[PDB]
Amino acid sequence: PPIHTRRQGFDPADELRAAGTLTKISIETTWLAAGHAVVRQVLGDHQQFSTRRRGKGIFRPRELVGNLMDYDPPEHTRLRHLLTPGFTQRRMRRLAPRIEEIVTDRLDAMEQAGPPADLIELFADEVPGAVLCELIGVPRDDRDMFMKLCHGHLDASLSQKRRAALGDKFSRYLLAMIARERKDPGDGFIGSIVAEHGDTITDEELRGVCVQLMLAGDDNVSGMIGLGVLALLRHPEQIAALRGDDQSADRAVDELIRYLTVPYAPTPRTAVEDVMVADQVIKEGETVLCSLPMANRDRALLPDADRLDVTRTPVPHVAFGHGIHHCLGAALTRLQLRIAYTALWRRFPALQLADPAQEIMFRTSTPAYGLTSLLVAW
Ligand code: HEM
Ligand SMILES: [K+]
Ligand SMILES: [K+]
Repeated sequence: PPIHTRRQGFDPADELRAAGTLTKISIETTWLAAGHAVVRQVLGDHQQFSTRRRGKGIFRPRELVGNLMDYDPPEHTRLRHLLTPGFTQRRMRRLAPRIEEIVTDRLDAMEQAGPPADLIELFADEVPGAVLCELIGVPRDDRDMFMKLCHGHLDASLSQKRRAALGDKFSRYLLAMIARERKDPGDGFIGSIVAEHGDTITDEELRGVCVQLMLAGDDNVSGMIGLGVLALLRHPEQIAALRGDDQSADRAVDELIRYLTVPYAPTPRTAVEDVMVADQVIKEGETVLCSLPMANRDRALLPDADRLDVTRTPVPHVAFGHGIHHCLGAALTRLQLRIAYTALWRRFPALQLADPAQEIMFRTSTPAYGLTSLLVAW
């Protein structure tokens, strides 16, 4: 496994810690950037670093259309500006009752199944996908078929005939939804965007964007819920931060994102020209991989970065990236994580590992760290 994907419990592995701020490693020829200063520079200075997979404009592959991470300015600048109406603060406030209802249903399922039960299978793996459907406006009756089509086109256990057949039905439903939404836009993700930029944004872009959001906000949030619940059980005096006001909980959630930093790396950058980084020159065309988990344990970011402390004041961590590509789902993640953790200990105040000796089953195969299962009792 690539060294930048190795964890040791909640922490980056020792051999990852042993790599410098900036070193060349092999996957080929690629820089590993691990300091906080150095990572902020690579992620923000889009004047010297491109994210495009090495092909702009009409010549961009269909699989990357609508994926802002493959866009540089000014192409990036246009599409992100055009999606901004779907992420207003009014949007988040209306989604909150819907996230509360989704969280309650999953707690009910856990409470119906009786203890002990798998938190990952019944709670952490179900919420983020239902939340995303609310975001983009999938009908409430189609949530189950939609998630089937969404996972179906990527299930590596399926053949090329099966996955491609499911991928074609996926692109039909969205194009159906967008054209249906375009002809009569109410309030929602598609509706808010086309009512304001209907002439500037194509259905191919709007389809591409909806697909990419499903992929952007699922593995990351489910990972956060599992690791977060286990993080609090291992630091039991910090559960109290989830039993007060919203400021106390929001502060805890943002510390949990930084401490756990579920994604191993952001999109690879390519040097557009010779650029100085940490007293070393990166030649044009060379690749730079960023370790977000090492960046968020950098003791320049904060002393005792390796300790979890949900009462501490937020700091400029890079778990959501930095600069123009900063996670478009950040506010949504903060909201739904606050609703989930808070509701969980409110329904099950006496939550605990079902058996403290059980093995911890870490998710290591996906782009986001997490757990594959977690039996608990209450
Ligand atoms: C635990 C939750 C999440 C984490 C830790 C996370 C992490 C990140 C990171 C590190 C980036 C920067 C990519 C780069 O610079 O290469 C990013 C970008 C992005 N995220 Fe997230 N993400 C999360 C949830 C979500 C959700 C829920 C959504 C959508 C609902 C989302 C949508 C996006 C999009 C579209 C981008 C591309 C932004 C751009 O280039 O303009 N993310 N995310
Ligand atoms: K995913
Ligand atoms: K993983």
